Amino acid sequence: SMSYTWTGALITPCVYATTSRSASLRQKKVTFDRLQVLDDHYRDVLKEMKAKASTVKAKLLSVEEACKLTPPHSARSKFGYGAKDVRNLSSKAVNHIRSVWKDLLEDTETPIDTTIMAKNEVFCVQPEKGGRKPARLIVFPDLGVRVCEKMALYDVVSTLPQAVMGSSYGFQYSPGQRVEFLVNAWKAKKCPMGFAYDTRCFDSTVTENDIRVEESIYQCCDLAPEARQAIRSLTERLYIGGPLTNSKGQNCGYRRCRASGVLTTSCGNTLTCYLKAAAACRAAKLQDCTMLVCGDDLVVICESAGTQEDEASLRAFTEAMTRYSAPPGDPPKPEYDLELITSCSSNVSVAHDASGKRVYYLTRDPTTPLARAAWETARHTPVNSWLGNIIMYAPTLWARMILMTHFFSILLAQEQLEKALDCQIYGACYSIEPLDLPQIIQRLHGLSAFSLHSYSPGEINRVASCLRKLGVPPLRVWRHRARSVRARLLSQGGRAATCGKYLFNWAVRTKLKLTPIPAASQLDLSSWFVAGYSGGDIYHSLSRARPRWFM
Ligand SMILES: O=C(O)/C=C/c1ccc(NC(=O)C2(NC(=O)c3ccc4c(C5CCCCC5)c5n(c4c3)CC(=O)Nc3ccccc3-5)CCCC2)cc1
Repeated sequence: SMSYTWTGALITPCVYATTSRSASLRQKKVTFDRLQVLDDHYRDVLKEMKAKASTVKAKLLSVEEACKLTPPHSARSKFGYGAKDVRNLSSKAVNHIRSVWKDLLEDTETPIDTTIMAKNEVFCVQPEKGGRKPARLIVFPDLGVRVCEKMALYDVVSTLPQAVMGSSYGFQYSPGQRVEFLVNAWKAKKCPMGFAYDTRCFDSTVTENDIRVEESIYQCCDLAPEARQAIRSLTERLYIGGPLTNSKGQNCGYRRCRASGVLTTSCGNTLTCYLKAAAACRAAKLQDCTMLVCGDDLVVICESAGTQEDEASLRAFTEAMTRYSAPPGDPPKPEYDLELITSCSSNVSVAHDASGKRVYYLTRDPTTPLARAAWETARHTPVNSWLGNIIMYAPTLWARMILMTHFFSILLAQEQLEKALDCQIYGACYSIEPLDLPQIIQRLHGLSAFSLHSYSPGEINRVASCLRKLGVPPLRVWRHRARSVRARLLSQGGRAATCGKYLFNWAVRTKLKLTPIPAASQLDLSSWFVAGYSGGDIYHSLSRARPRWFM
């Protein structure tokens, strides 16, 4: 069947930002018929995944618990209420949610309406390698349906992927644990070979059978009878496909592939990618495979069989993936150094702690984080990618010297250090106070993230070249600015002094002895590196359990 069918109505609007103007180019790439042939390898992996899913017990969320997961600026319902009414448990919001739920239990077939929209994402215009990227498309149901998805499936999508995939499930790891996983897998092989597999338009490669196969896995959970019916009805009415409506309310067409804006997008994509990849590893006869899967993002670390044999087995792996309806964008390339593998737009790098001990860390090319931070500094944005980048890439030279220096001086100037901001962590929205950054970093990356030095020449040159390309002042200017930022933060005491002393310890001539922050343990990070929720409309406010008077 065709992934999409179009009426002809436009996808109307809601260095550079992507807009609805380029929607046509995206629509052309994502529209095609899918050819899928399954085999014994696929059926075997599937049964093994289901045997693991069978250990899961999922809870039905209450209306109140589902409403509390809703982002404050989540798109309003077409039924006379918004995200604020949902979060406040307004009678009108709650009544409509209960009627949407009742309708899921009673109606098993009528397709549910969705809105199709162009995503506005910032990228860096580089005329050296082609041109501009067309806008990505987002497909999502009404607010009432999104609350019902949480009730039926939040606990499933949060618990099931790790139980099924175990250590292969990428979203259970903090950046440091991901690095630890990849390094341990690499060191465990006699002669290691790794590769990243890039599926061309993954969401569009997802068939209605893949969506039913994914439901067959959810159905292995112990579920409340209403959760079991809601999952069944949501599968047939929403997940498998349905009609598309543009921002103007016009019939835009029809979808028979993965919706990017449903609660199950990340879980379904991870399970599907893993299933197809694990089966393709058997068909390719790859030896001692270790996989790391994050939605459509796949990395495979295996045992090398020789240079020519590795190239041959990768072409065979690709053939199997293609039969399973997952053909590649860029064909996969065998790598023999762990640092050369780009996965989830990131790579492993190593540095030293204050004692000369080696520390592995996750980094990436800083162009897109710097261009997005420049955009966010220029105009008010709903999400602060700069904050999420500081959190995820805290050990990096670029996040420490540039992002921390720039943003802490702006916050000092605006007197907004305590003002909570929204950022995305594995697709989920977190409301975080910049004053909590030292404690967050210590908890995720360890105390060493504040003492890292001996960065690699390759990483230093990538950062320096990027600063030059973007007209950003060089590293020595940042060191000078961080000294003043640090002195002003130290002068304020409390959490602000801790920001100065810990985040900017790299900036001083004579480096301080840093002891662990006592209040860091109080932070409730329980929901942090559990699962992926990209397009899942998930929100959390950072909380502190058991506060001591003196902190
Ligand atoms: O000794 C030497 O050899 C060099 C000395 C030297 C060179 C340039 C400066 N620049 C500045 O002072 C100013 N800009 C900056 O001090 C500046 C700060 C952050 C900047 C950023 C990002 C970096 C990440 C956080 C968000 C801001 C960008 N650009 C920045 C410029 C350059 C810019 O204007 N825009 C972009 C566009 C895309 C990406 C980055 C940038 C402020 C007043 C005058 C212009 C200062 C000193």
